[PDB]
Amino acid sequence: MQCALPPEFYFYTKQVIEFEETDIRNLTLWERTDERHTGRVSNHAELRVLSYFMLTINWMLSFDRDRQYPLKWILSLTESLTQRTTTSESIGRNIVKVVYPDKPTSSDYFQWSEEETLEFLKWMEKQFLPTQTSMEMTIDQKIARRKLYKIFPLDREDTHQLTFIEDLQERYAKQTPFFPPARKEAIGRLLTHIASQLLVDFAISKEQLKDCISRIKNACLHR
DNA sequence: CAAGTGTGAGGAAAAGTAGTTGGGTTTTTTTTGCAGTTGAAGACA
Repeated sequence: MQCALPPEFYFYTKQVIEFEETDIRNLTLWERTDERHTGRVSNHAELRVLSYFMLTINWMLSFDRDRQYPLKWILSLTESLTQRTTTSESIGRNIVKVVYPDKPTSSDYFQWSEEETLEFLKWMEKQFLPTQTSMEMTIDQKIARRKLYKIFPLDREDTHQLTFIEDLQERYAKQTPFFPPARKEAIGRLLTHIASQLLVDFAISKEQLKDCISRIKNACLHR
């Protein structure tokens, strides 16, 4: 649902997980890494789930010999996605993007699709107040402050936006139209995007991620 | 190709403390009325 809600890909990936994903068994939380060096053994189950997820899309997409997923279909799932409002979710992911980390969302900072800009300032005027309350200062430093806020007073000197499954539905429809080198490029095009998404919620490692990716890649070819 | 010990540092933050100044008391060790009187210069036998 996160994006290319391609209903079939749920058990596609569930199946590869079925496959070599811990001998077709639900990944359990890793162990009590007692050692202080905290080696990257990648046993963090999810990290591998996302890895299988990505892989699945690439493989399945790479070899859909029957041509079940049309050339022009893959990029459509990309055009529809590349941003949009969010019945709360995407607005959230913007708020997380704003930890201004490795500059994958930094520019989103810059762009910030109009309103996204607006509902952002809304969430700042509501949840940033959870900000603070100078002490003593003869009331002085404080009063002055109060006056200043008295000054710019402001805060106002479809209910419009939509929910999550609404947005999800409408892009599933926006791809409503289902029934060589370029598609390979498009596929890589799309995978980078999800890499952005899944990586962005998490500790990324613009390569550990792929280090992780690399790992199971290796794991897999022991058929 | 690959997994596994040993381990040095980089980093964060509130309050304190620095430097540079000033403030700041502190703290501090032009006669206008009167009447008399003395001493004086001057003078004398």
